[PDB]
Amino acid sequence: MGSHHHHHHHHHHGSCTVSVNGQGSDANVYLSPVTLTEVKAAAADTYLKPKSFTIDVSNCQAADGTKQDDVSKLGVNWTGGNLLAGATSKQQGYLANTEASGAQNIQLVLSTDNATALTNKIIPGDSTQPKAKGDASAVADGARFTYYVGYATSAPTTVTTGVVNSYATYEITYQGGGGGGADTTVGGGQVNFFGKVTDVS
Repeated sequence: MGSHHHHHHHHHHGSCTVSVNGQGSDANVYLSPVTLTEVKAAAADTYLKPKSFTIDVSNCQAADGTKQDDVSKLGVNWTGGNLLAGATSKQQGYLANTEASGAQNIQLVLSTDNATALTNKIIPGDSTQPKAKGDASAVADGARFTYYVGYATSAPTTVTTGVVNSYATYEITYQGGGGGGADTTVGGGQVNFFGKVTDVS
């Protein structure tokens, strides 16, 4: 209780390394598939077989090139991506297709747990977004963050087949819930997704 109202300085940060799933700070990654029936038989906006992902972040330093100790204050924030046009509250957090010949009502999602509980889905523009939470042991002097992907759609009764390819964009931030309160951009990175249906026509 008390302290930290005068005689303090909390951050000075300039840059970091980020690495997605065994790539660099820019990453392509193949998505988890569905069967011809599993896509139409999945329920509207429900959970299914995700894919599990990690961001390694290192060399976290000042504008002066000096590397630091802030390994509990750090966390990922999602800035944007190829998001769903005309989305409603249930459909918020959804990634649309770049394939013109691909699937229509089928999207990707961002979430914290995903495998039985996808309903904790994440939106880039929303202040309710949780930051991903770093493991200081999993990197030499920085920390490692965790996230997931799965499907969603409003209408399985209107679902199409093919491919669905997309992307999301991120930044690294300081102490506070996502971008909430005072902040500084510690780093950032870029991840591209590549999904499809099995045995396609």
